[PDB]
Amino acid sequence: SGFRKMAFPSGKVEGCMVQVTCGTTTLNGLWLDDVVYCPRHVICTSEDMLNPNYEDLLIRKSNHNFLVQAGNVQLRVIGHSMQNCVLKLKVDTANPKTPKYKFVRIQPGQTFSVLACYNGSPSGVYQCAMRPNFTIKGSFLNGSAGSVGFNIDYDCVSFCYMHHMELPTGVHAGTDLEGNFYGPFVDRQTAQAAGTDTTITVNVLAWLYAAVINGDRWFLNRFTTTLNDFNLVAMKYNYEPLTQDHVDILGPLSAQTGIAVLDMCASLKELLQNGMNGRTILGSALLEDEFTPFDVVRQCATVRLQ
Amino acid sequence: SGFRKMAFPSGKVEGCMVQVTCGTTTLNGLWLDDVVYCPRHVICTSEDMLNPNYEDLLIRKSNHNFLVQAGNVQLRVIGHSMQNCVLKLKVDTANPKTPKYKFVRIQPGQTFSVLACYNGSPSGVYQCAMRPNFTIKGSFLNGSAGSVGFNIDYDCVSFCYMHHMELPTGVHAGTDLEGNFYGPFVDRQTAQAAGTDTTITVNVLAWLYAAVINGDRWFLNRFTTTLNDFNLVAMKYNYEPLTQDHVDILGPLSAQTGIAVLDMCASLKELLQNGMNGRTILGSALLEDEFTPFDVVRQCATVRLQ
Ligand code: NA
Ligand code: NA
Repeated sequence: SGFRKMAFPSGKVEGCMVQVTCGTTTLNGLWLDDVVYCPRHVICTSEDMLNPNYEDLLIRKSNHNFLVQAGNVQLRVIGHSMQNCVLKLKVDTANPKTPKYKFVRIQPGQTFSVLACYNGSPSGVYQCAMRPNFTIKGSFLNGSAGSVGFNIDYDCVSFCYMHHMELPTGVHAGTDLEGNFYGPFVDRQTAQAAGTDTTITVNVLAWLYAAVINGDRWFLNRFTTTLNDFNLVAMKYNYEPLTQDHVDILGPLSAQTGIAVLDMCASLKELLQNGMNGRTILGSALLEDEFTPFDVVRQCATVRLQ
Repeated sequence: SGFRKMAFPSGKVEGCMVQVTCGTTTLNGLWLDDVVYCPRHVICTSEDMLNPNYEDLLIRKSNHNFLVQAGNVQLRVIGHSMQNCVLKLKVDTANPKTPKYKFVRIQPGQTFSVLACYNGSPSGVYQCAMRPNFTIKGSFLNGSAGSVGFNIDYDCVSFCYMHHMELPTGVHAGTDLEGNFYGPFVDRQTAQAAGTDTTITVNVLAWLYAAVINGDRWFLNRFTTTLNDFNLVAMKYNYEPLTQDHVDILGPLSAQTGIAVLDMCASLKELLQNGMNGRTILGSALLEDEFTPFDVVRQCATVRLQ
């Protein structure tokens, strides 16, 4: 059947993307109902990014200072609002292509689809994960601010991310659709420490469960370990600690196979201590931490009634 | 910054995805103008799949024997014709969401975006490359036939692939939108095998250039080798030879980096001889053959006006 990291079909999100222009700075905005959400720094000037006083800058701006465009049609702005680090532009027209949407804040280790846009036009879509240090290993160039991260559940598009900035390490940071930054970051061009980026342990365990189902099982031991002992070893090897919520997520895969979560944890604990030493798991010498138990269950090959 | 295997936005393709049902078997269909394209084995029963007489089966089929549904709306089939391995169903309505499009036959080593659909409804989008043996290492389940692969240039959607079946090895095969299969395969449940799967070397060279872009160069040498010598060494391993066209495609990468293409070839040549099996930490991270030079160029910052 094959395993592939998949983004959700972006057609619903592409219908809410508009161009927001302020001065000579143009970047993307999210048009839902009669509100357009965009990053704050559209109002910023070149010299005023080290420590912008956004509230003072916003007052000097007016409604006609913002140009919102959706294709050949231009949208008229009736008001501007600052919700944390996100600018809310009320327009005179509701988006007819507005889908059933809800705003969600995701936890580290979860995945979502990113629609990278430039000048208001969608350019590409990719799947990524929220790193434990609240960064994302995305692919963004200058002008990609305003791109949104999302997940589609049935018919409801659950928006969870908006891109703002790129850190010096090369990773990217942003806010939820309510303007609150993921992690201890601010939208200022000043030195900011992201913190150590640990490996998503729950996704690695799901990867190991996928390997066991597909036949890769050289790395298994009959031993079981306590959660405390595994968490101690995991942090010594820069693995994110395993919580009760992570174990609950791993429940379906552990039941589909015969391996208890702490049984698999003992296998991974000895894996970390000894290394892979020439052996490969699922065809790679490295482990995957951005493939979720959701992804494994939906894409795994099943038995065949003959 | 940041490199990610990105797929083209699937909105334009999403608007052409319909559900084609013949008897009890249901597949996906591509609705362009007043014609719906779908795999022809939709007319097959549970039997008639080991060795089908597609001409005989389709001659017995009637126009009302096909049920085409787009959302809740159901389209009437006014005509049916066979184009090689693909069924062309003329419907009573031209698709109003039809984009500017053309039918393209890709070459091995090139990439495109797959929109996986089930029951005519889009489910996920991922990027993949045509393997040297004309197979696809995709993620497909039963009922995914009719899913299409595409590339987007401006507003023109270049359809290049429609998924049909899965080989016992787990890889997938399909046809162009003209019904002609990619590879020596046929749409029959018979014993078929793909050719030797080799590494698309021009893509790994592009991957190495991206690693240089990210600031990692501790696996390069200052040596240069001729193309003929590299190809002999490369062909001894399971690597495809470099054509002059491949070098020309790699030219922009060399210009942006200052590393000669043959310089990078010698670096790869030395790595292979020293035992880069693709089974070590440095081999499994540097050996990626599904990231084209265009992807590296399209995700890089060019000359920067300061
Ligand atoms: Na164990
Ligand atoms: Na070299």
